[PDB]
Amino acid sequence: SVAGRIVIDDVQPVVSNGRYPAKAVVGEVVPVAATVWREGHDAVAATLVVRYHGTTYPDLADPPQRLPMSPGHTPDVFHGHFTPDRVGLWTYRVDGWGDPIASWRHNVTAKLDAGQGESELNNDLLVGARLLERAATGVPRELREALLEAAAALRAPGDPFTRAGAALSAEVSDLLAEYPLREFVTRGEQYGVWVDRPEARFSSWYEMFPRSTGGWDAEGRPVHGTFATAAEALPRIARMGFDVVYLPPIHRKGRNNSVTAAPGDVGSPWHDAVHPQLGTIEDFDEFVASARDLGLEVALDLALQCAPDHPWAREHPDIYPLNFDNDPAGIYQEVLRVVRFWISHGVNIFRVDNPHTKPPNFWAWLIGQIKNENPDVLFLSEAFTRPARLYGLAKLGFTQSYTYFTWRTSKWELTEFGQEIAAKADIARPNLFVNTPDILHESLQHGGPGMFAIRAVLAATMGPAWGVYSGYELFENQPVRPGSEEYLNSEKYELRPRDFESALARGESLEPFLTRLNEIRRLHPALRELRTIRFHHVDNDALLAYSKFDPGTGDTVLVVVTLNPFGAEEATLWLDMPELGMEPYDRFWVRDEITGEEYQWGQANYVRLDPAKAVAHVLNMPLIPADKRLQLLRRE
Amino acid sequence: SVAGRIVIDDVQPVVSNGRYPAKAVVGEVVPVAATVWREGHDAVAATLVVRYHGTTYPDLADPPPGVPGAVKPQRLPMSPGHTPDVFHGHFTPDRVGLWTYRVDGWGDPIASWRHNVTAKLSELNNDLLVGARLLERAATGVPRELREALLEAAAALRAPGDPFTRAGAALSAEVSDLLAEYPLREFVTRGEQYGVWVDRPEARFSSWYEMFPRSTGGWDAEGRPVHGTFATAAEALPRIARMGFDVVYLPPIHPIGKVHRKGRNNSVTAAPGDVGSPWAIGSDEGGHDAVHPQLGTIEDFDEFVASARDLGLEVALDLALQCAPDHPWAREHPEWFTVLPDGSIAYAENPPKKYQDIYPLNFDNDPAGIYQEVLRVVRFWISHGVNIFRVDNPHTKPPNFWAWLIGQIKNENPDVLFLSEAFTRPARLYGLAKLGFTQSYTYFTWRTSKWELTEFGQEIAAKADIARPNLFVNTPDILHESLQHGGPGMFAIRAVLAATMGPAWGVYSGYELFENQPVRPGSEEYLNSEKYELRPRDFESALARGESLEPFLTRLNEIRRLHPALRELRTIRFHHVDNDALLAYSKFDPGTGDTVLVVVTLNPFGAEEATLWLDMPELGMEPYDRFWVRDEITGEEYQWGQANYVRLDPAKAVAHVLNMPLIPADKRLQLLRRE
Ligand SMILES: OC[C@H]1O[C@H](O[C@H]2[C@H](O)[C@@H](O)[C@@H](O)O[C@@H]2CO)[C@H](O)[C@@H](O)[C@@H]1O
Repeated sequence: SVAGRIVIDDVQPVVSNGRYPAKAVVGEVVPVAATVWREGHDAVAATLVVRYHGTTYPDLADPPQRLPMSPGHTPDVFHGHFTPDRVGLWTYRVDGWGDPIASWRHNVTAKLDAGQGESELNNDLLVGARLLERAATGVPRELREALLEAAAALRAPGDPFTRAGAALSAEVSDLLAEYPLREFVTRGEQYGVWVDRPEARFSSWYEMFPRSTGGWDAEGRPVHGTFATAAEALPRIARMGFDVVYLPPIHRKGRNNSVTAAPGDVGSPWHDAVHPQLGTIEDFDEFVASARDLGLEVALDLALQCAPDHPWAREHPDIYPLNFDNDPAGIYQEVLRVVRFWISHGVNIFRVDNPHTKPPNFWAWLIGQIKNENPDVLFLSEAFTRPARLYGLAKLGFTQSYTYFTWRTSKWELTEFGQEIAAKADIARPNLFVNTPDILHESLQHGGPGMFAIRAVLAATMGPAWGVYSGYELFENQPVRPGSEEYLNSEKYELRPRDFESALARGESLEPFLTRLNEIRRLHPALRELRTIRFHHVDNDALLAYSKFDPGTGDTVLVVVTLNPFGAEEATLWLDMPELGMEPYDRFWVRDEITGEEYQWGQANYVRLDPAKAVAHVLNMPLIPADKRLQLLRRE
Repeated sequence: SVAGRIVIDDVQPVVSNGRYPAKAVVGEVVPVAATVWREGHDAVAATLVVRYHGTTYPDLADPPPGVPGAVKPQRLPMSPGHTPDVFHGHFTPDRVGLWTYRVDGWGDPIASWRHNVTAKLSELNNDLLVGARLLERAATGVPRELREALLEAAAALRAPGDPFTRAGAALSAEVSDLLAEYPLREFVTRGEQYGVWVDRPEARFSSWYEMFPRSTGGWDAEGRPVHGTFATAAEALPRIARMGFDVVYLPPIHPIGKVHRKGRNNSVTAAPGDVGSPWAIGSDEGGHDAVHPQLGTIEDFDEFVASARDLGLEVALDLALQCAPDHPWAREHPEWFTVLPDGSIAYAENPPKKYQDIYPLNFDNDPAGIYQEVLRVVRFWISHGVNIFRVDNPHTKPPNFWAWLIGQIKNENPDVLFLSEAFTRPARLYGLAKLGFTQSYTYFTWRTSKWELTEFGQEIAAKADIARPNLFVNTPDILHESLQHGGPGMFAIRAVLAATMGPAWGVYSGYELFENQPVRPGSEEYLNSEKYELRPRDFESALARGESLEPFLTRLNEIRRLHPALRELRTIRFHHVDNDALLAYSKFDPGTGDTVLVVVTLNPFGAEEATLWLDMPELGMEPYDRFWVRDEITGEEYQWGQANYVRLDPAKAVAHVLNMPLIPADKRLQLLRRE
């Protein structure tokens, strides 16, 4: 936000006055917006100055393209955009300037229309000549003639419409777009945007315990799985459309959180070594390779705690939390070594467990030290903490963040949530996990199969990043103690194998539905975007309705979802017609990616959802028109 | 907003990321707020660092090349609020100039330990020594008197003698208080330094009266008006003083141009002997540093200013930067004008307003030149005792110009104040305010509905850090259709709205006389405007006959003077009242705790009753509390609760200005709070 002959103000995207960069992915249309003004009726304009700086990640805590900007409905507010083409730091700046030809074009096309004579139009014409002559200076010598001829024409004697003809022409208009006469160019402030690989914003996660991939012996007793049986587990997870496979720690406490373990109990998985029963570093290397061949990524948990008997407890003075204060340099250097080790082992995704319990400046340093060395490493923060810290950690450079989504159950909670996630889109990318081996929500506990499908739609559509724990597809809703948020017989304390193949064959698996959800996502680029979520009024406290669009392709999707998993719910859906790139009186066609149903729709549309037939409607909304798709993206 | 071992974020008051300072006046309690956090359950705290830099006004915008011109750090505590991780502070600047606040964030180890050593509800525990270790450290930060408290406390928990209750000293009140004044601060993260330009109180709180000196002349025995002087104008002042207005604003007192002189009722050609527009500054007699010959001399004016000072009034001159075709600059410096190809100076305009009698100045051709001359002119009147300027459509002149001029003036003399008459888009309006314009003219004149006024009042309180408004009930160019049809009731309604809502309010003469005559039907311009003819008024007669708002405007000013609440802007809270043509709002002083509540009808014809719903904790109370009130309009007392029945007869009185129960000290500051 600057002040000169031209004033530039309230520029976006600015993050905490500029202490941190904005978040983006390669291919994302980043909308920019600034308040630009000057004196009098005189014309003003703005240029968006975008520059790439490479893959140099900045340390966030103490331990050239010239693109045009168009004005909008909101006076004195100009809007711009850009689509970064590679991972790295890009910087936008807003150049403000007076537009004398724009002014002249208007103030003279007015008089010459409509319909004044050569006498009263003589002066403005001769000034227009002075401008084209001035503008010509900015045009390379080989392209000038057009302008000079045009200028000499206005000063030649005759009829206003004939004189102004050349200056008003297309040839000139185009040429002036490429080389404009920009007066009093005021340079705005430089602002950063860290651009990440698309998997940072759009990715479907599947959490799986490798030890539970074991199966059973002919007797019925479970087998402790290896990286090999886990590698065998992968193709259905691949076939379900998940692209990230998150494993809990691969490095006492007994069955169902009991303080003393019975001999032969598995123990809780929660630093540069693999579990002997799982395999070797070589076995894991093979596991990672197997995942890559299926087009899957591996995500490891980076939990920074020690069991009382850890090598660090003895060497560098059921869990011990680490102390970052006594020997900062020491711990800082070892964590970095550990993380680098797995990066070297083909792991480019880390799920940082409870970051809010560890120093903010630590994360910043670690996130930075890694990202400079290799910018493709991504970090997800499992911070279920106050919003200050949650978003605070995201600003620090955490790629994605775990959200309040599981406790957002009501229509109103969900709208407030969806709206908030779209608002904080520049500072945080959310990961909506339907639940975790730590979180079994009371809604799912009583709602049954319908509930599981409802939540999966909500997460998969609303969240560009969504996740499922192993077993969600088998409707795992049995809670340990009544009212507890923990699972009965948690996979964390025992070998929990599952015959998914059987469930599917019997028809007791959400496995096919989760696939459709991922197919829909893959097909619809609108489900990738976050900022474009808009809610639409559906009159029924049990139904929820929201849209989304891709500013690049114009793809539009509308979701209509029941929150009652037992009985059917009907209502009238009222569409914000221009929001979807239309007029209120317009009528269009829609395809339901769920049922395959096709219908003519208007502003007001009757809707009915039977949780026996399908919990939601994922409509294929008419493609947003090019000119309307940037207007719709707009900030102010 | 910073990042370190402690994170400081979403700090307020920040203006355009810090490009411009926040607005304040001496005695104003400035609330500060920040989001401060750290890791885990460990204790965090914040310190507000206030530093004075003197009366050095900063240049806020990049000026053109060639254009020349010319302590004891407070550490104040920040308490947390209802909103987690948000700390709140405040400060009252005692001396006019630049002030800078910073938010220091830090870990509180004793706070942590205090909590962690409870635990007491037991043994074995010899962290009762890490506590001793802390108090011993903390003691270093305490002056060698009152450090004893801490040493005794530490030595106590270091003593083996008896239970873990030897730590009672460390946990004590005496210690807790002492540690508030001199805390043990870990990992002190210094936040961003943010400016606040503190002005003299007349910048925020002042009542203006606009008067044309030429119109103070009176009539001859034949009925024809007489052209007034600075002497007759000096005579018209005491009633303006008696009405409680402290600022007397005069339109240009400069020789009006003879060339292209506009005649009666905006007629393009003037009849012989027509007065002409005061805003067409400059004839053969003089320019912008000269007085109108018919008004008097520089000496006459000096006497006029002195007369105003003796009545406790201060003069506000109009700073209009245009020239009549016959101005001294038009002959001497045609490089300050936009000479068209045909060799003529461009005629002045402001869509839909055309000004055939003026030439607008050109700031681009010779920037250094014009910049230096405007300064000279403004300095001239400052030297003549004028410390207030009512700037004419500043939005028509360069932004960087204003910034440079306001700066160049305030460095030399920080007491000079500038009011922007910018009726333009909000971007530019507030934009100019951020640039350093002391007060701004508002959309107030067209905010008629209950909705419009609540949306307005709320907006003015929101933009309070970047702009101080001046609510003028009417101007010699603004005669609103509300006033044209509403009759005397309307006049009173608007005056209440302006005087209460706006810490700065204004009245243009003839208003106390209910002048509703508009030139053309539906036009906002006055029939027979004072700008083109000598419009004298016998105020004394009207008062006597019974057609003067003169006594009511005085009560409004008395009320204002008595109530420090009607000075503060940010504290405007609207209270729900069922009638849609009735409005209710509060205001409080964060220093004195004074509370005022206004209940005003917008229907000037018939009476309006309704049930008033109070946001009880906002008046520093609980919902089932029941208090007493004293109307400043009626004088008497009434029993009021959370819900109160109200009735307003515009025949009896258009509004109720209640003297609400004084807000309790501890509650005062929570009602001020930002987040
Ligand atoms: O040429 C002088 C010009 O003066 C008046 O215009 C004033 C306006 O009335 C005031 O409100 C002031 O703040 O701005 C204008 C300055 O030009 C007359 O209205 C106008 O006809 C006349 O030409």
